[PDB]
Amino acid sequence: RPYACPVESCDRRFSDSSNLTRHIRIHTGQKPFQCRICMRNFSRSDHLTTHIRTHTGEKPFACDICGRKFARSDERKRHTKIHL
DNA sequence: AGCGTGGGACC
DNA sequence: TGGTCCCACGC
Ligand SMILES: [Zn+2]
Ligand SMILES: [Zn+2]
Ligand SMILES: [Zn+2]
Repeated sequence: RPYACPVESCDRRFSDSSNLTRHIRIHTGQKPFQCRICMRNFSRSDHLTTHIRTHTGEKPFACDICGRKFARSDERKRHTKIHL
């Protein structure tokens, strides 16, 4: 991996450039995105998008078997396996 | 179940 | 740069 985190004793190498800057926000504690509803700060925009659904109750991901809806894709993925 | 949060890969 | 899905780990 071309990109390396220059923060002391942190051995993380990333391949994508944007992923390095994303990872750097962990060490710097920077949180560029805020939630308009609860005013909480997040390090990432994609986590903010899914966080907002905890307020609005929006669930765009439905299980193909029973039709149960979830706010995030991974929750639906983890759910679908129960029907096995 | 609910959801913060990090990583790969992508546009 | 600035996001934007998919997905895994943690409690
Ligand atoms: Zn680092
Ligand atoms: Zn909020
Ligand atoms: Zn189901």
